[PDB]
Amino acid sequence: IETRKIPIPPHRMSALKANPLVDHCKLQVRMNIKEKRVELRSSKYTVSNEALQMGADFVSAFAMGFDIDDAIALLRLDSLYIQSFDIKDVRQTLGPDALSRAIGRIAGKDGKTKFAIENATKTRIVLAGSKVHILGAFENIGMARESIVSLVLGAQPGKVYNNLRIIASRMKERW
RNA sequence: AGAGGAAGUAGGUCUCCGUAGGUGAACCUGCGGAG
Repeated sequence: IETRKIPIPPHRMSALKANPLVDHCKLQVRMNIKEKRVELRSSKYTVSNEALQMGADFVSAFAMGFDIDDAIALLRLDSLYIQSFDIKDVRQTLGPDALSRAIGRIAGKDGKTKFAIENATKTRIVLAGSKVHILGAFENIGMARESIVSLVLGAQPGKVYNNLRIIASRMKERW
């Protein structure tokens, strides 16, 4: 019998207040968004550390910013991953124009480039300041990561998007 | 004015907060801070 307790941010608190994981994984849960913790606990009906770990990754990813749709998608697909990238990782210039300009290049007006790479490379992204979070198969995740570091490197969205699309095609192809 | 003669050129998204107004709990818009 194992339990695991996860802390949350105060951002998504009403989304958590909206309403099942006991029915999902037969795994008993307590919650308190004032101590910012949630308690996953293995009962006699939960059978696997994989069920424990995937419920943990599920709740922590919904905390880290995605919604219930891609959350239960993470719950369903076992081959489906999340990753947390900081923009303070590998840095081309030492000037502190890093946050605003690079995330302007990346997200763009009305999230057009963001949603564009989401639809073009089959992944799902959330942007939270210095921390961005990729969700997908690990190929899509690493691909989105290279697109992110190139759009902070300084290539225009046109060229990085075109290369992104063509490698999306050659990645999707079986033969 | 004259018909002739002759020649030549054709780029800040999502969420949270603090605001001001709006139709008020909420909620929307505008502004300013955080992930």
